Amino acid sequence: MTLSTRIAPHLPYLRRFSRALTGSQSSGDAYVAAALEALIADVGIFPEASSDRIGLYRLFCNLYKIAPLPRQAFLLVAVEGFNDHEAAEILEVDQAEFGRLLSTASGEISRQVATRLMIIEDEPLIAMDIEQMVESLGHEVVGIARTKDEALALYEKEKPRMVLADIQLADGSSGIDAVNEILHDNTIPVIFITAFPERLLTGERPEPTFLVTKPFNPDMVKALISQALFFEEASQVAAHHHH
Ligand SMILES: [Ca+2]
Repeated sequence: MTLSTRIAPHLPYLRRFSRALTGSQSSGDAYVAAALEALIADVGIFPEASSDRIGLYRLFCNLYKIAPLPRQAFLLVAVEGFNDHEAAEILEVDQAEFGRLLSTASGEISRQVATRLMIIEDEPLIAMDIEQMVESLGHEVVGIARTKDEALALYEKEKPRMVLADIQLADGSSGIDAVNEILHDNTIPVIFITAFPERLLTGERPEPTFLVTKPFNPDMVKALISQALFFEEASQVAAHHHH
């Protein structure tokens, strides 16, 4: 198999990482597309790594030099599924320096501004596991919506600051379409939940910025909430800066 076919299976997850790192689907996808066009132009730039996946993420991180280095470290382990040694190789740091980078991250990521959030999830055990993780971080669950109709009603009554939404509901209907109705009147951070993340990581049409895989490591949820609030704060500061 050639480099194109060696790396092609790893592109969806690299977009997930890129979007979590930049805070938008447009910047996330564009940084992946740029690294991909750089590789096609000169195959020799591909780093020599332990695996094709590590080499792809290493090339991305070297081209990218965007959230800070401890946030990159935590994302690689908590969201991306790399062990500490693979992530240190991706970041081009010694295992010892990565451990300190991860501690600086763990402190930042574990300290989140208390937020009121709505959960759109029909599976009771999944709904409770998200609730328990969110509460452990100091957040407040305003309620759990199981359908699109309950979600719009819960959004109007409680006005949550953030939404954690499953892709498919009790009814065949889309959780994305349900969320898109809220996003019109008010722009709030949203973290999507799906059993099939690759379907939403093509970079070929409008897709989620933040994507949790179900079932999830609770650290994946913790990390993505932290990023969403990190960019929400930067966005709010910049939007009211001239006032
Ligand atoms: Ca203002």
